[PDB]
Amino acid sequence: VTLQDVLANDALVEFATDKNGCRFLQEHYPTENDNDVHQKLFRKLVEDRAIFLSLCSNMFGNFFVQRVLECSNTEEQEILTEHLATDLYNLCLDKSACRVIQLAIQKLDVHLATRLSLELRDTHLVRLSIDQNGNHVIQKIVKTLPVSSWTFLVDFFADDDNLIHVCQDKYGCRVIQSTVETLSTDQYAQCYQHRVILLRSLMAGVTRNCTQLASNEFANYVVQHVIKCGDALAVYRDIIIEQCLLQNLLSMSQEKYASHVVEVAFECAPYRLVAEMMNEIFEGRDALDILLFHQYGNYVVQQMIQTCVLGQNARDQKQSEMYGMWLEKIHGRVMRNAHRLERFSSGKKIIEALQSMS
RNA sequence: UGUCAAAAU
Repeated sequence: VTLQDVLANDALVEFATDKNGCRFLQEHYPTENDNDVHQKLFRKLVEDRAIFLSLCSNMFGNFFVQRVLECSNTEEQEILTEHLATDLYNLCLDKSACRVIQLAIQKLDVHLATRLSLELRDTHLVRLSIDQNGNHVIQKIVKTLPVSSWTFLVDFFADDDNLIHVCQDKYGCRVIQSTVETLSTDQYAQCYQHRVILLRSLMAGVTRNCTQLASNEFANYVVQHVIKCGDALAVYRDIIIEQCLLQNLLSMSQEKYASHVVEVAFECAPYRLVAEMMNEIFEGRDALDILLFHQYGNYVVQQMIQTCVLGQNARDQKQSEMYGMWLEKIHGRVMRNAHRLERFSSGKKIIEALQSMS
């Protein structure tokens, strides 16, 4: 069998819907754009829009379409962009066609992929951001294309309700993370700070709603990302710590999901905010006794122990002395209630750590 | 002793 056989029999669909036939088409498809067999196969692919869009939706057919994307020049890409734009929203939600869309985002010329990105502006973006398939399309656009192709997403997520729904979703939290990273990893090389204004418009909702976001089963991760980020998002980290966590550390160390946020905050914060957090913990049966004997706050106590142990090895010796004070206070309270703590592993681990350091 | 943590052959 050869390709002239499938061109003469008009059987492109019948091999591309088969596994072995599509692998034959992929292995023998000519890569040079001026080959006649290349052009005849391309015409048979794109001459009927319904056939093309059904081949994009196929379990085995899509791959051949993806190979046609890898070999394509600008004239072929214009036709492909028009056919994809006619059904882009359902193509993004499909298990097979979304991979064609993602490869198109990587491989098309930037104005063509910009056109496809801006086609989605008036669709249902929450539904697209929370789908198992379309989330990856949104992330591919954000991490691939320049920002002017997707600032409508920053405007969309500037609304508070939209942010909460996407951030609290299993998949949309990943979308929020990728957008914050892309807008923060850059702006450093920029001279006019265009991306950090967009990042401030995005992070205003996060700081405005971060108590509910930190208490959530999926949005907590997003709240941990900012705090764990570093100097790129350090201002927003410090805003979250001074506004949300302070005067609420006793409550959220006891919650199932927000205790991870409190733990990450003890792990990654400046000394002033750490000192204010230790002030809140040691100055409310008081708060440290509650957190030693709690199913979630015990891990917060362990994190305080670890950030005092690694904290003592510091250049400024005043901060190191305060770290020693805090660790000595924790050590004294644990040796006061060691008898009961030994009953549960919650305490065995805490003691083992306090034993490691004498 | 604590989290549902990302879609094809």
